[PDB]
Amino acid sequence: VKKAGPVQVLIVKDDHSFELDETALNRILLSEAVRDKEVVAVSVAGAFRKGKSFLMDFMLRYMYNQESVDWVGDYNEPLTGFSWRGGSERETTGIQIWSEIFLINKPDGKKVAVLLMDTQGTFDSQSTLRDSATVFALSTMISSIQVYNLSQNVQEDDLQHLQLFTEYGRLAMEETFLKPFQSLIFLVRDWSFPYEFSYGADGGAKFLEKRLKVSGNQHEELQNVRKHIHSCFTNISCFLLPHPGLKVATNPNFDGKLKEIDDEFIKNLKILIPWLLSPESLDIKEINGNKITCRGLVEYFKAYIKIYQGEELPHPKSMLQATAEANNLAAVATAKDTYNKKMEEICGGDKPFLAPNDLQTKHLQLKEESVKLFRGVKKMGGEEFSRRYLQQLESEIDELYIQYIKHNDS
Ligand SMILES: Nc1nc2c(ncn2[C@@H]2O[C@H](COP(=O)(O)OP(=O)(O)O)[C@@H](O)[C@H]2O)c(=O)[nH]1
Ligand SMILES: [Mg+2]
Repeated sequence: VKKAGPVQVLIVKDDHSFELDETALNRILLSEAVRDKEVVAVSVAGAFRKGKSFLMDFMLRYMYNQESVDWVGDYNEPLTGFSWRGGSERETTGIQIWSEIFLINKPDGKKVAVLLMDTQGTFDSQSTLRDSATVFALSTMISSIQVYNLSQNVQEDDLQHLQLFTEYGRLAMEETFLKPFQSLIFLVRDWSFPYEFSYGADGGAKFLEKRLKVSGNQHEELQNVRKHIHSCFTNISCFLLPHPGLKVATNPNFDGKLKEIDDEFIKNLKILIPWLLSPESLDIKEINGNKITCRGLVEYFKAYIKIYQGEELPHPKSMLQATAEANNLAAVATAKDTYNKKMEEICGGDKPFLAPNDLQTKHLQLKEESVKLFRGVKKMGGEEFSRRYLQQLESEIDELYIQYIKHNDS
């Protein structure tokens, strides 16, 4: 009673709560016509306004029209037909699936159910990071190709976010000799240095090599991005997509003829889409080595959500917070150290059991000297932030002093 279209299946409300739409999820992947078929699950995932819907709009044009030279459409007429682009576009965090599941014939002769999802999150604060990261983990767990839609390059935060949500994924799942996830494509959206690396998969491949080999190693432990990434996915690639031109770029709801999109962009879109979605390359989802059915998929999805709802996912700590904290603990540690070294320098060892009166005055002297030491030193927090650490130093020195009176009363 309604055309085919995009439907919200997972959303994160202001409550920071994850709202799963069971009946919507059921009505779509528990249709008898599909419920028992092996499912290929393709996901485009990224921040808001990164061009995902536009890309998936062409994906639909292909999925609906397996015919030569039309799948892209008529060079002289606008884009038309089914669309993920809804108009009054709210920024939201979650997953949309295309309501129409496609049945497609493989080279083997299998009839697979092809599932298309949009995976979206916002990254504007350490609070929304947690939510996006768990929405991206769920997406990647439930999909067989995760096309990670990035904008100009692969920035440090892009990789950090990728590790963080694969990390979240690993938590909710039991470890095996197999890799936790299948495919991952770094899709770079507005590549503008073709003279360095080419538009496309050849060129992308090369670029991702250089990027991953830097950092290089990070972050601090020997958990460097390349190893981490490669140990999570079975296949990793990267496509370099050109800029679509100013009309597409500055026009929300673009609606001009195909001809007004940049020619190099259409040309590469023409190879990218089938590169991902052609019957040959279509790739059946599997978990623990076993191919999944649309129904199987639904049960894992409900299941995975259950787990994350039960236990708490680690809250991310920002770089600025982390490095400030560290800078202050070092001040704290330096000052404690100096206090301690001098306290045994003075009072052993038992040395001369000292009048609790005399030991105390040596303690106050030394505490003051190391508290004075604790200020004067450059610290990132700002006074209000470092005050807490100053308490820390006093709290700890006192405790380190209580031990020193025992050793003395001997
Ligand atoms: N610069 C650039 N803009 C794009 C691209 N694809 C779409 N756009 C435009 O960017 C805006 C956001 O597009 P949209 O697909 O709705 O972004 P989404 O929220 O990630 O789905 C729209 O004006 C699009 O016409 C692209 O590859 N590069
Ligand atoms: Mg969108």
